Amino acid sequence: TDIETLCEMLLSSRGEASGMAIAAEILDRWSRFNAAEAVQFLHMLSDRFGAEAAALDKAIDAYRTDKSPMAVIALHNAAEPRRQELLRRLNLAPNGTQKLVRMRERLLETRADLGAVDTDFAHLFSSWFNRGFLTLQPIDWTTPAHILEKIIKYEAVHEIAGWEELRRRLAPADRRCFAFFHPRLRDDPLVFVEVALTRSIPSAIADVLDESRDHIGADTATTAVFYSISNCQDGLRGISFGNFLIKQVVEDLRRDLPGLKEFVTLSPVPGFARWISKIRDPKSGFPLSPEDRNTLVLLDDPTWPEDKARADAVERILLPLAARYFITERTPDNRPVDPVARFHLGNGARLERLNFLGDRSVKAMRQAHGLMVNYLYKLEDIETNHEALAQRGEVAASPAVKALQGK
Amino acid sequence: TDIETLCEMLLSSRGEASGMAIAAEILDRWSRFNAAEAVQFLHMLSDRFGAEAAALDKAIDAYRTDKSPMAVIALHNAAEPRRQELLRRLNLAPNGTQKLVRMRERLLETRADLGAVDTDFAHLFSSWFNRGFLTLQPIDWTTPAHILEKIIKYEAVHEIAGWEELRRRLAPADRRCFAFFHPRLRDDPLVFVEVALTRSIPSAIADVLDESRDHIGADTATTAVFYSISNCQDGLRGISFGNFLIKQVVEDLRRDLPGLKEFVTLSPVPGFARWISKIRDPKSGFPLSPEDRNTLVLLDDPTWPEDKARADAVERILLPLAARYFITERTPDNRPVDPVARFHLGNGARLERLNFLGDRSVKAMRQAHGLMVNYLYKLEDIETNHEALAQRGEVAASPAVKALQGK
Amino acid sequence: TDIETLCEMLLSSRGEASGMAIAAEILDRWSRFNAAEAVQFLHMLSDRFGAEAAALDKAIDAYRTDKSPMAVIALHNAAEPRRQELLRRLNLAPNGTQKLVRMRERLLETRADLGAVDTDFAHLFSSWFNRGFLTLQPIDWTTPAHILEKIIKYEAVHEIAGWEELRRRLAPADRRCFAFFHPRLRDDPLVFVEVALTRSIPSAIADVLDESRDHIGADTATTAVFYSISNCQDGLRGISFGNFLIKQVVEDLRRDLPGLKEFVTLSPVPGFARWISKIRDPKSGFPLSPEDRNTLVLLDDPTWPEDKARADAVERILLPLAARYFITERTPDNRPVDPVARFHLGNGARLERLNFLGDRSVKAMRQAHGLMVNYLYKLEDIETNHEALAQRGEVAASPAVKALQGK
Amino acid sequence: TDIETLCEMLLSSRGEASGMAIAAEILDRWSRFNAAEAVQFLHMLSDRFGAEAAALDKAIDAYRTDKSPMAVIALHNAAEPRRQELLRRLNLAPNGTQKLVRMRERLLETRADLGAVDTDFAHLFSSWFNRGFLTLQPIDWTTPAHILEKIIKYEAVHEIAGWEELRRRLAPADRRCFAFFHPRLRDDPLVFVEVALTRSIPSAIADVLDESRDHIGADTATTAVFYSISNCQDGLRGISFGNFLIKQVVEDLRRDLPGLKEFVTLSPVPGFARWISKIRDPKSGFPLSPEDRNTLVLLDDPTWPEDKARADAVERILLPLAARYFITERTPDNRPVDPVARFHLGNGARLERLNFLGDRSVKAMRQAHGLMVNYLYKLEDIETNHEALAQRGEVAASPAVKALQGK
Ligand SMILES: [Cl-]
Ligand SMILES: [Cl-]
Ligand SMILES: [Cl-]
Ligand SMILES: [Cl-]
Ligand SMILES: [Cl-]
Ligand SMILES: [Cl-]
Ligand SMILES: [Cl-]
Ligand SMILES: [Cl-]
Ligand code: NI
Ligand code: NI
Repeated sequence: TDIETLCEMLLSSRGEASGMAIAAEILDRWSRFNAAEAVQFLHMLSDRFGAEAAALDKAIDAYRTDKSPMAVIALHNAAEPRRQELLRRLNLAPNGTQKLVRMRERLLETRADLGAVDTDFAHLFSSWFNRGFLTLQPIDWTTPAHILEKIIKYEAVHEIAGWEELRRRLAPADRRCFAFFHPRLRDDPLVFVEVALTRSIPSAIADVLDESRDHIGADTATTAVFYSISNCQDGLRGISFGNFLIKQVVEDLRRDLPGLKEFVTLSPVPGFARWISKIRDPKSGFPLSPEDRNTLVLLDDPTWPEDKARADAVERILLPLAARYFITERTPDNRPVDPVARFHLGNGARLERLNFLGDRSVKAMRQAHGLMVNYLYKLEDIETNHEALAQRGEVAASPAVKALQGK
Repeated sequence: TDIETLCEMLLSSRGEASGMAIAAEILDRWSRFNAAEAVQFLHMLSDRFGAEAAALDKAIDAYRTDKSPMAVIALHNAAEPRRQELLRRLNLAPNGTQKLVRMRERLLETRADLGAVDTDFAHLFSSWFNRGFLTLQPIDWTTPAHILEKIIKYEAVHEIAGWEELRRRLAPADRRCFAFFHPRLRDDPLVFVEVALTRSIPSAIADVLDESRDHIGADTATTAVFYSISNCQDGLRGISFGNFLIKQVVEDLRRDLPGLKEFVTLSPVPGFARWISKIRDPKSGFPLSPEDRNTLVLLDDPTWPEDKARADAVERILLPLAARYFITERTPDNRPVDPVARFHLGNGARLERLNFLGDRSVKAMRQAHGLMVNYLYKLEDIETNHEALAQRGEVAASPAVKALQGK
Repeated sequence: TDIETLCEMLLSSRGEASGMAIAAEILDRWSRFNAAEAVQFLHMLSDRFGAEAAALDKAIDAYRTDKSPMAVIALHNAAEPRRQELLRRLNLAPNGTQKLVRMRERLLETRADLGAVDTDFAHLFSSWFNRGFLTLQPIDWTTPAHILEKIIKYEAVHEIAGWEELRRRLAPADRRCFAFFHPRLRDDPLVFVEVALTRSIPSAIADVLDESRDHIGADTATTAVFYSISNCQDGLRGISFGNFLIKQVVEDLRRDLPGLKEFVTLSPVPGFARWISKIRDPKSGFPLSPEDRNTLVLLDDPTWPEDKARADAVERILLPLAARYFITERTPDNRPVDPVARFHLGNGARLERLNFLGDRSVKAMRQAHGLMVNYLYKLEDIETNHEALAQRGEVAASPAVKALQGK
Repeated sequence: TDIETLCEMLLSSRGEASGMAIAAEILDRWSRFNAAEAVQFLHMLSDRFGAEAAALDKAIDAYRTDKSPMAVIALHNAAEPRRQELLRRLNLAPNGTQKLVRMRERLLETRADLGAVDTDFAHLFSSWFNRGFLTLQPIDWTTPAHILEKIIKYEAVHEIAGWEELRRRLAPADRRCFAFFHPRLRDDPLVFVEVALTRSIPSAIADVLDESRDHIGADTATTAVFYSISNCQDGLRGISFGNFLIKQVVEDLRRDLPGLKEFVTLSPVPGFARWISKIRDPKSGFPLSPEDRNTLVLLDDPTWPEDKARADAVERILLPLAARYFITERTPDNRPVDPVARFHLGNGARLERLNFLGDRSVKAMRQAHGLMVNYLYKLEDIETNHEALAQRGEVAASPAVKALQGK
């Protein structure tokens, strides 16, 4: 109620240098709310805290005959929603940034007017969280526990059991892990990656995870394996930077361990099984031999081990199907169907090889029938590959992958 | 030459996450330049890196009939100069922020098209250097020397001799000093203030500075005296925050030393002598008794000590003249004539008293014939005072000051 | 083999400033060993690296007629075992201190000649780990995990389950914990204590531990409860300092939370059941009514809950028996029978009250049939109490405890 | 007065864990004193706080027939002065170590009974300041100023003018400097060295110091030059470790700049002129041609420049005289006459070459008529050289030095 006239004052408080209290209070009265209040705030925010159309037209006015840089400025200014300043001003409150981030979070949960009140959140987050203001910190058994526990929490890909499991892939000098931290938040990371230093390229995530694995000297390691990336902040969805993390990490590895020559990933590739469902539909208009269709009716039974021959016959038609998925199949906007593909590829990586039944975990079995792939991050091939994809519609794939071309 | 097509690529390098090299190089090829190059860069920046008018009209187009929030967005977007992204993207270069700050500096040194290429620098600096991202650090004999030396350098008001002088007002627990630091720069402060903890309110800066002064127990101190504020970053001219520093400091003093009851300033007030020149001009249209005019002909002689009576007779007509200066005289835009007045007053302070011949230093003798004033920062009186001034045209002055009203 | 002539060189390497390598190597060749080697080292250490009796007699010689301070020096010197320098010199090896500490550990595991080679370890540890060189660090959910895990490991009294349990008594601002750290070791603490801030004095450890407990505002806390102290370093057995930790902690609590008025402990008191066994033996020569003896035959059945009346009748004769244990029963050297008693009492604490069935845990049930006591750390009463005990044979007990005097 | 019975209590306060207050007070009542009090403390310290001869004889008693390790212990114990514990116990006082160090300082300023009360100070300082507990910290323009200023203060060899001078040899990446710090003191270093990274070996300190010098890329540096070592703590006189500092530094340079191949020193060598005085005395019994004696009468005139021929003729007989000084001349205890020689040589360095008129400064002109030498720290030649000297009486000198053998 009053917590909606407060803001009005946050914008009027010119060179006061006191609004911090305003910002503060507004942020705490927000701390407490209900799904029917937190919603009536994100509305009257867009319903009243937008661009003052009066001054804007007055501007499009002057512009009709004044197309000189000074006008485009007055225009660009009037065009700015008032809820943008409000945010900047709200940022002054103690830890106000984090509070504003969790706020854009409660928004993203929930009309089309909101899509507008969000773009502003994004516009500010895209600068406040400019990668130039983020420091890459190494995460290991040493880093404080209250933040380490958040790692267990945010592990999206290969969910981390409990603390002994966490230690397992964080303690050995066999392993290593890095996260991005912003000075304001600082106790909670933005994104992180887990790496495995090894003497080869894994095919099964199981290899990399089993404690019964054999540890190798950190420096006797020839290749680095990014086996799991994770975004921790949800209210930063869109303000992407994992795209950096890799580029950075690979380089800091170069320095510290010049013995590393390869930089791969043991990625997941979900929404592949989803695809398969679309293909099995005769209405797919997708080519399938009555014999093929008759072999994929095997996926509908959650059993692969039984009759190794069973999986064997599945493998025979899955990989090429996948290769096909990857190398060609695009979405209606013409992009690689898989979400993590658009990632590694959008970062100039290369589809190195397919790993049939790499996971075997329940999630991946349902996400994409156990499949897993390795993406490669070659030194020179990166801006070139990023081009093949970007504007053309090409996917950087190795001959081993292309090979399965038609089968 | 090529260092002007590079940028063009910095904007095309979408989800590449490699432009850092672009940013870098562009920033170093900039490192080296000439006043005839550094100028041909700040031009072709505004001459080509502005808003693409084609898409902007296409937008004012759709807006003529679409006044729904989603349109104002597309408008506000098209209205944005391309040199804005360029900056954000340039920020990625190692220490890119500092490099971009020293850049806006080389701009400010130097047509009206530049006034437009600067507003953008400002728009980004006003968010990047949002006070929420600045930490108040205490500065004393402990803080590292490479940064301490910058303090000697940037002391604007009461210029600091050499290191022994610096130590003098930095070493005693009699003294204290705070600065604002931004995480990126971090080794060079943005603004700082020097404080003197005491048992009274000074009138002469000389009192506060002489080593022969008598030191008092830090906690036996009753009042805090801000005797000198200074902005270190020139390329941040306009992105004001000293206005905060005080508000903060006073509070951290409250905590650490609850014995402090007053919070004053031993300020300078320049451009007062400048004013006096304007008044002595008969064409001023300003009231002056032939007797007054005949007493101010004493200022033209750089000697005050000689014949204490001389200064005495000057004092008699200067203070009230000053009181007048302060309490009423406004500029053509209707604001307090003095620059540091617009500061302390714009921060809800109060003109407590005038100090005739407080300085005696060459700068202040020429800046405002040795005068100096004390501004007060009372607890409750601050948002009220800030209002008296803000929208009305009133100046918070104590009865002791008002007293000189008419004389 | 050669790893026993190396040392010989460590003592000959005067102003070489190179023996670090000697120290190093000797410490690594030690790293690897066997119970039949690590023992043949701790022998030839005392069997050859002791005081050179030749020079010592030559000294007791000169002393027979020279009793001037300069002689007592030459004497005190000759009297010094060579294995003392060896240790000092061994300390130079990288992390050599920690390595020498784990070494005194392998000694303590294992004739009477060793009791001599140990005193030297002690003489050096008592100075190297002089409390003046130890810093009290606060331990909580923030402190790094690799060290936090050691806390779970070394919890001697109320063994800590797993990480969720650890968090439980480390996370709330309801709780708090401090440890002593020496600069060399630094990643592993020496001793630590767990405290519970509350509004009363606990009787059952169960109260303090159950998560279902009710948390109170840290500052709304009236009393502090030391519920568990633990020494982490075994090779520092004897170089006692937990005796400090308390004295320190209580004081830092005073500062940070002036609301704390009491400082108690919910201590264990083991070897009490052990005592009881000694009393039930008719040969004890200890007074016991045929009726008493007939009620303590109830302890031999591991069931207390069953027939609350059972425990009730046990309680009736246990507390006074205990009060007796405490207030009078001394050992053959005339000291309080309980080991943790000699602790809190030797630190001028006061036996405040007895807690029948405070623990109920298997260890305490066997250690001292569930009993638990609260010791008090009153401000003035401490050096006085420490005297009552020290040289006299008195135990600081409250009237509530004394009360059970004879029953 | 009472401040001499306090200590008596510091020794009686067994497991009190409260004596810190005793230690404290005793240390402050000491803080204040007079040369006639501070002396009456260092006396009644040795006059009453020494070994209790009663128990000592009781020990030499048991030893007459008991020569088993357990006896030598009781002996070594009784032989220990009580003022030794007192110190250990005094160390508990806040910053008690530093306070005890400045104390041994006031002692060293001032009978032969004191020589005994000091050995104990030394015995404890030699362990407390065991090199294993000292960390080598790099000192440069970054390190805090309150400690940097102490560097200006303690520069013994080439006295450092003021802060601009200090900066001069501390700021360039041309230069570098390291100091040893003990955790307790920590704000004041123990010993430090100044190094110059270069492309050759200097002969004149003047080369290394002049700002007009030409700076070279830190890594384009081929050799490291230790041009000045300094001990800061006087109360640690005897607890030598500069002997380490070099050994350490050279190694950390190896790592950071593998381009460094040589490690020399541009040392001073005082008490050389002193020697010369001894030789010019006919009573020296030292060979001197009437022609020699007649050329050294030139030193008595403080002018070298005048008639370059003058210095030229001095040079001709000085270097060989020096070579002689160095290579042979020993003291009555048979050691190298120069004090800094006994240093670099005692650290296995090599006399590489002599620098006639290297200094020219007033101190060196009087210390040793401008002469200066370079000592070499070759990799393998160090423990060998340290042996040549140690037990034999040989000095590691290069053929260039030996060459001047007889002239
Ligand atoms: Cl904050
Ligand atoms: Cl980084
Ligand atoms: Cl950076
Ligand atoms: Cl702050
Ligand atoms: Cl170490
Ligand atoms: Cl402490
Ligand atoms: Cl301390
Ligand atoms: Cl070190
Ligand atoms: Ni913007
Ligand atoms: Ni000793």
